[PDB]
Amino acid sequence: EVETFAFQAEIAQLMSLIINTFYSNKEIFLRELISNSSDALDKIRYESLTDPSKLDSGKELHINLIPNKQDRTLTIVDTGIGMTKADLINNLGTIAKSGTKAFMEALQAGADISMIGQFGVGFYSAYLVAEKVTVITKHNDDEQYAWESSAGGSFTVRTDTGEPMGRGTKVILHLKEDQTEYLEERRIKEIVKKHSQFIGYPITLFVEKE
Ligand SMILES: NC(=O)c1ccc(O)cc1O
Ligand SMILES: [Cl-]
Repeated sequence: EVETFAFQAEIAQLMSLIINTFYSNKEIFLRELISNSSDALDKIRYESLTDPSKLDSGKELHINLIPNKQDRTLTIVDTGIGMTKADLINNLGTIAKSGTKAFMEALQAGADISMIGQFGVGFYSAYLVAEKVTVITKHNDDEQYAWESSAGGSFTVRTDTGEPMGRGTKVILHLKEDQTEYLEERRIKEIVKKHSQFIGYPITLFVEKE
């Protein structure tokens, strides 16, 4: 069924800082998540160079952006390497304790929240715009898992019996009520063009039934 875990104290503090700090430039969350997708896609590509069978779970390396105004969700889907259960529990495959230290040492040496990705913890920028984040992931040779957190110091992990993914990671942002601009096609397109114009994988922005 469902396992509930406490965030490490430093990660809880990172999340509080992101949620509570007054900071208007919230759109960098999308750059940060697309960058994490690109890094995951680079990892499966590198493994495939010496073991082509690594791509038996899907040959196409890409990123989909899926807005849903009914559900108030923005979903970022990649076909990258995915995460094991251990990776999910260990801060979504990050060195988040040491990265959070460096980041907060930078925020005192002048830096701003937009530089979060330089510290390896850009996933947590999702909480600039999301009240809840759900991560569905599938790594070769492991099962499909669902991570979830509304912050407040805990996350859950369960085996996902939802729609099978093949391989990769899906980040489902349940947007805050005042952050629905990130479901509008023109706003998403503007952000991708501004901050993600050189990413080396196709980024397909899905459209909705009007
Ligand atoms: N390593 C991963 O699978 C991964 C983690 C976080 C994220 O936002 C995207 C990802 O592909
Ligand atoms: Cl660490």
